[PDB]
Amino acid sequence: SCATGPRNCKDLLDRGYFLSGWHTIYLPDCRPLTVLCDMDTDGGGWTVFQRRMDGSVDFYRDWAAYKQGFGSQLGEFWLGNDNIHALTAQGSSELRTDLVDFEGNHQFAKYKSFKVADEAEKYKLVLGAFVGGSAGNSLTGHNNNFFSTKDQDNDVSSSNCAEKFQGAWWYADCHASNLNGLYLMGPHESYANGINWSAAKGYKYSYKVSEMKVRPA
Ligand SMILES: CC(=O)N[C@H]1[C@H]([C@H](O)C(O)CO)O[C@](O)(C(=O)O)C[C@@H]1O
Ligand SMILES: [Ca+2]
Repeated sequence: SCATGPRNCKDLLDRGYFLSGWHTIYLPDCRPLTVLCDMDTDGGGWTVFQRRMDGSVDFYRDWAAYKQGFGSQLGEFWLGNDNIHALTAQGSSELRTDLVDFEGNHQFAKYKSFKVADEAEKYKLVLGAFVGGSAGNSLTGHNNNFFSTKDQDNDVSSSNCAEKFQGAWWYADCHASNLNGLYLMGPHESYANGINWSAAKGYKYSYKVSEMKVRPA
C-alpha cells in the first residue's frame, strides 16, 4: 500500500522506528525505494542521500553513475539523482550537512529548504535560506546551478569544473563546496579537489565524514 506507506524517514520516525538504518519508502510515483534514515542526529527523521566516511568508494564517477546511484548500504554512497529528485519534489524539505574532520570535530550546516529538479533540468539545485551551523555556508553559492559530472558539463565555467576538482556537484565557476571530491584524508596540497567545505576548513582540507540528508520542514 503506497498511500498508507511511509513517504520519507520522518514518517518512519513518527511510527516508532528510533534507530538509524535502511528502510523502504514510497516515492511520489509509488515506486518503493530503500533509503538510509538518520534517526539520531538533531531529532532524527532525516533521509540520507550522500555519505562518505573512509574513502573505500570511488566518487569520481560519470553522469550515469550519479543518475542511478552507487556505493554500499554498509558504507559510502550516493543515493542517485533520479532518487533525490523524487524525494524532494513533495512538500518542503530541510537540508542538513554533517561534517567530521580527522581531529574528531563535528561541524554542520542547515538550510531551510532543498530541492533538486528532474533530469530535463539537469538536477538543478533549488536551495532555501541558510539557517546556521558551525560549518558555515558553502552551498548558497551553488543555488540554481545544474548538476555536472566529468562527462557532462553543465556548470557556468568555460572550464570543466568536475574534471578540475575531481568530483561531481552543482558546480558554478567552480565551487565553495565539493563533498563528492577526492577522499584526501585531511590536509592536502592540491587545490580544492578534496571533500571541501570552504566556509569551515577551506580548500585544502578534506573531511573524514560527509553526510547530506533531508527532512520535511
Ligand atoms: C574552487 C574554486 O572554484 N575556486 C575559485 C573561487 C570560487 O569560485 C569561490 O570562492 C566561490 O565562493 O573563486 C575565485 O577565488 C575567484 O574567482 O575569485 C577563484 C577560484 O579559482
Ligand atoms: Ca563548463
